[PDB]
Amino acid sequence: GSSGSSGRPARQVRRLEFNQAMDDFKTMFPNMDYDIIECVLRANSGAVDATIDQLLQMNLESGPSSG
Repeated sequence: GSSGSSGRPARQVRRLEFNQAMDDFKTMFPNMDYDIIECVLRANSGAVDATIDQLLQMNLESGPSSG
């Protein structure tokens, strides 16, 4: 029947990607350590967009900007 109740759909999968990420980071930052990479992953709480900027800067390090 379904009448009256009209809510929005909310699925539950949150597949997310960690294994792949690690690899990406492995290729993105070789100097990085599997412990570090992940550290960020967790430190940031599963967030590539973040985990990236993280290692990004890290690799950069107080220096020239370039661009």
